[PDB]
Amino acid sequence: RPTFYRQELNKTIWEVPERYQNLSPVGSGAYGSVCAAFDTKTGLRVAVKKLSRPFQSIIHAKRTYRELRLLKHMKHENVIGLLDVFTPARSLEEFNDVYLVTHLMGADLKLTDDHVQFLIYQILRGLKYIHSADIIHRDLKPSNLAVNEDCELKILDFGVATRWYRAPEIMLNWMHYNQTVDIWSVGCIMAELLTGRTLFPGTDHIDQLKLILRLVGTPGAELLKKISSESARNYIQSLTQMPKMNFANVFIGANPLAVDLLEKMLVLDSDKRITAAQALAHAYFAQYHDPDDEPVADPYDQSFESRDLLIDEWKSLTYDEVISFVPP
Ligand SMILES: Cc1ccc(NC(=O)c2ccnc(N3CCOCC3)c2)cc1-n1cnc2ccc(N3CCN(C)CC3)cc2c1=O
Repeated sequence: RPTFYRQELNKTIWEVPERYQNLSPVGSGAYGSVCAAFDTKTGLRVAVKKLSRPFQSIIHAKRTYRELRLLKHMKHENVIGLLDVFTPARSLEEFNDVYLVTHLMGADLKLTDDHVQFLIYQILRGLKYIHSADIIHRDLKPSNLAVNEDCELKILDFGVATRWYRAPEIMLNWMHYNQTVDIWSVGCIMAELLTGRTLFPGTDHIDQLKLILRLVGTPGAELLKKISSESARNYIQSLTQMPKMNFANVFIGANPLAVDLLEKMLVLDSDKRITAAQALAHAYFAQYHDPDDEPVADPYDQSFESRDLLIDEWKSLTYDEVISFVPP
């Protein structure tokens, strides 16, 4: 048991191991507030997140468990990993707080084409990894991507409007989806880095769809066959029909290989959209691609998602995961 010490900052008690020094508030993360700190063990800067009321209800309790399970699993250069997890509690009975420690993430995301190449390559390399364990991000956007001064990138979640980057199949719920919802988001981010402008800045779900269809065209007879929802089918067929634009005439003067890749990412049909692994092998990435250094994840059991448990049961499962943690 390490020695803990207490303090108050921003009208909240932080009780942390002596290992972590000089805590400094940096704002809110996903379901908690965050401080920067100094890790005396390595001499590096770290981010410490104290979760907000982790066990107040069933939903909070299961989302606390979800995040801890996920962070303990993800071990890859372009994805956030877990340095430490702790509680000041000495027993399950008095267990009420959870703190998660990671490396101190940098600032978030016109750029040079060489820069666009390296940043999109790193995002796809991280996505090949998470997708290989059937983990889907679902909220990829520039503010959820950390980049240091070396231009190294990690995918994370800090909890730009989300609707601007959302795949139509999960925003409107109109056909089956797969991991490629994240690929649509990547296409939207890449366009923005090439142009300096948000590609589809919609005001609501309806405006958003209107802006999308202006570029990709109204679904034809072949895609309409896969639209599960009758409401959505009627909607689509009632619009004034829009043709597909030539992307080359939209992204004027971009690298033609970039324009080709964008054409393969920004398709409405989820069965036809390029996957992360396929996109790594596209000619655009010739300078960076190495099929021997693009690893997959160990399998991830998420059978817990389908379970219906009491607050104290999620709490005991979370306690177990704190106890069983082993440092990298
Ligand atoms: C410490 C910590 C602990 C946990 C997490 N959790 C996740 O990143 C996360 C949660 C759920 N799913 C994730 N996946 C990523 C991979 O694809 C699948 C989904 C990631 C994040 C942090 N963290 C790290 N550094 C920060 C630096 C500054 C800041 N702040 C606050 C926000 N403002 C905007 C900038 C400075 C916050 C953090 C912050 O939260």
